[PDB]
Amino acid sequence: PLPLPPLVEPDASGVVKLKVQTGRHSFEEGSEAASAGINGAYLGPLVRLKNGETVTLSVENGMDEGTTLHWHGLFVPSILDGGPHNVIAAGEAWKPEVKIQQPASFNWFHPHLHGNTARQAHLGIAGLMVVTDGKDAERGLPEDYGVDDIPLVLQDRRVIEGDKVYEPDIMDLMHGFRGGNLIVNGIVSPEARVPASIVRLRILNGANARNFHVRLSDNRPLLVVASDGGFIGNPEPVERLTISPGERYEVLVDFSKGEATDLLTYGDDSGGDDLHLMRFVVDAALQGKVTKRPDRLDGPDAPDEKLSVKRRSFFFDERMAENMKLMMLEALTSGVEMAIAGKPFDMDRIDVEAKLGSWEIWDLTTKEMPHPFHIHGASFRILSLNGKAPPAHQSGWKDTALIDGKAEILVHFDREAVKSHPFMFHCHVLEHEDVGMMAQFVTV
Ligand SMILES: [Cu+2]
Repeated sequence: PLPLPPLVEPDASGVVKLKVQTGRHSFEEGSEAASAGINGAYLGPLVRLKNGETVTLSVENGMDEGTTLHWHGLFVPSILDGGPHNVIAAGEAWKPEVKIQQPASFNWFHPHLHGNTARQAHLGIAGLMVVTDGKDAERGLPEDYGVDDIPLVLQDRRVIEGDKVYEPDIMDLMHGFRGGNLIVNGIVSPEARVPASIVRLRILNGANARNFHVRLSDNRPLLVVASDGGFIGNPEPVERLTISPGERYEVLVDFSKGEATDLLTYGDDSGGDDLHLMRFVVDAALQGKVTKRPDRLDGPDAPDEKLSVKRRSFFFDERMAENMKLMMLEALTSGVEMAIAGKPFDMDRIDVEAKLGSWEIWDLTTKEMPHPFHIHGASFRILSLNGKAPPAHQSGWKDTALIDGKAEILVHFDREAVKSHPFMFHCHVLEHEDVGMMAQFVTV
């Protein structure tokens, strides 16, 4: 059966308790591997927060090494977010108090470290974070958690038995770490039971590097209603949906005809054979609440490029000629280096000074492979992908986007970053970030 992240809401004191810890986890019957998680040995809860409330996010580090949590998609000033400038020491706690005021959205959280992100993420440390405004019923959206509103965290694994679970070699550092065992919510090939009705799937790619390109085995449409930053005004059906690390999409799927169906992904970025992710089976005993599809939601209007006060450009520089020379591991000591802002990430260097509340257009370019861009502490609208306006499903507010050739994005710097606590932007292939494909900004 598909495991469900436990639902956690603020307690009588306004607190959500999150304890990062090591353990062991079974991905498949009969085996177990070393792991780490939040409030358990792998993955974490789904924390549901109401727009307008104040919550204490009480994080305890129950490990023997430092960790952090980045509130990936949450709107906070940088002093309330986690990263390499404010590591939680082994055995210690961090209890930021957040006042939520942002669009309803499906967000998440996970470590964000200097040189160590890939390992801690792959071990399994992550959780989910929904911001709700209580209006989903009025939108016509399924909202019964675990029944017709189901989170799917897509990942991959090289190792499902044993203690040596994340052992990247030089090719993994250069190209990203991938494995052949696909998992959903921590299990190989789970099965979900669903009502014969419209079901909402809240899909996160939580892998180190792998891109998923998902369809159902009978090609039924995936009605995309939201991405990272919330709803789109004109939901779009797609037959196959690309999701890169760090991206989220909420989709509606109609199970009303009662037929079982498999979720599949292309096995690579070149249309390779589909691989099985999971199965959906319809349970006739359930009466599903939502039978009609929504056509219109409360999303943003078209982006306005005239708002931009500066144009920037960044190139995802894999430094292949220099790194292949090295080839002919631990990221920090490997010798491999990459860059997003000209030179590799440097903790003491500020790459960008952005005016607070301002808009900028950023040109993003790749060469050898695609890269998922993520910015902390800001939001963006995709203006173009390879010269073309984005499809509707990719047109709303986003914080993470797969760049493949050229993109142009419209960034809004709406949250404050002080010099002691810069925000960051980076590739979300965790190996690339760990070898330097990361940069830092402050607001001015
Ligand atoms: Cu990358």
